[PDB]
Amino acid sequence: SIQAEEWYFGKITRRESERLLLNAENPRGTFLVRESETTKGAYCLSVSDFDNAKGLNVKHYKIRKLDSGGFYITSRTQFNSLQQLVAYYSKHADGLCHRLTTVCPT
Ligand SMILES: O=P(O)(O)[C@H](O)c1cccc2ccccc12
Repeated sequence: SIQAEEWYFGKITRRESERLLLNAENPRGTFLVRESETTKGAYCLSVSDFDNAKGLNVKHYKIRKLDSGGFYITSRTQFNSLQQLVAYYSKHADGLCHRLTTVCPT
């Protein structure tokens, strides 16, 4: 759980996530989950996007974790695990820049 997850990069900075995601070869939705730099207990979901307006770019979303157990970006849409959250957002874009597609290559 989490650390076993290949999309879990653990303790890497926001800048490092952008370095990895800003690769021209990455299609929209390339992603990774990492620790937040300053929000304790929260993780960050970093996602690549692309459009003709900005071109290749990166968005960061905070994944909150309750002691009650749930994981969520928006409190209205919660999951029993980080894994289920990733699987859901791989199917639904909802408010994200793109549905999660491919785990970010190192
Ligand atoms: O700096 P990170 O790691 O991206 C971090 O989780 C973060 C992202 C976006 C806004 C933030 C605001 C406050 C504290 C941390 C924040």
